[PDB]
Amino acid sequence: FEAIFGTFCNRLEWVYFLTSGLAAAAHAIKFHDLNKLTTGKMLFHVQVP
Amino acid sequence: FEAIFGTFCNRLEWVYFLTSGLAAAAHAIKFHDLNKLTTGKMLFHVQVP
Repeated sequence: FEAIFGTFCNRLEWVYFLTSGLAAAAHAIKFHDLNKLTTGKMLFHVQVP
Repeated sequence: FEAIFGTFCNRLEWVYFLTSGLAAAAHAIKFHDLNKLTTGKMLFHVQVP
């Protein structure tokens, strides 16, 4: 006879964005109406000494 | 729609003469401007050993 000694499968490992140290550079925010948004902007006012 | 989520202003830092290290070389006094005819004559007799 031929014998089969067990069958194995790949135990995949999971990666998350907020767990990576690269996330330190990001400030992550969820926004449900994002698909409706066209463009976003910020404005700065500077007076020099 | 279009979004604005920032307005910012520049926070100035103040500088003073008396709080600077350069002021140590000075002897700064505030006095009236009583029209002293170009008072460029300070005459000194300094004792010499």
